[PDB]
Amino acid sequence: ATKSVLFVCLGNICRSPIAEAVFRKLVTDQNISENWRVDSAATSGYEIGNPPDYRGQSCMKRHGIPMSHVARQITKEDFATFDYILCMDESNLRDLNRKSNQVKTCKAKIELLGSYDPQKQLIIEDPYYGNDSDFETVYQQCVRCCRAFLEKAH
Ligand SMILES: O=C(O)Cc1cccc2ccccc12
Repeated sequence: ATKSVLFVCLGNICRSPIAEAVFRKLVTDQNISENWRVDSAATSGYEIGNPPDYRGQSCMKRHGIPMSHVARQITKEDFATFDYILCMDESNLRDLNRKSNQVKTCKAKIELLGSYDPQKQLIIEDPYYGNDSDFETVYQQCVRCCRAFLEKAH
């Protein structure tokens, strides 16, 4: 059976496209991309249609992680179709839980991506107002969390 994961942040231009790209690389490396549906989306509509933040794209290039994405807003359908919805921070979690209670079918388990970190860094902090080093921190956290999630989901 196909497995599926949706990574979510507020705008779907910084953290969530990086998480999605990291995870897709991990499954592709293990020959199992065809067994996974992997995507990312936004809780809000501010950035719909936009490519990832140029600073995040630069970071991904440096690390050889394939990334190609158009920002989109989460839909009611996503709650019915995804097995996991993994978000970045407490604001995202509060918003997603609100949305989940407005649909009839919520198949998805909604969790913080950082709850999977073996190094126990719960929040993947928003790098929007940060610098290149903050994007690097986000990348490194995503690697740790995505590896652990792939290994064993909650
Ligand atoms: O943000 C809201 O509460 C309304 C709302 C906006 C956009 C997508 C949604 C998906 C599921 C449930 C509600 C949703």
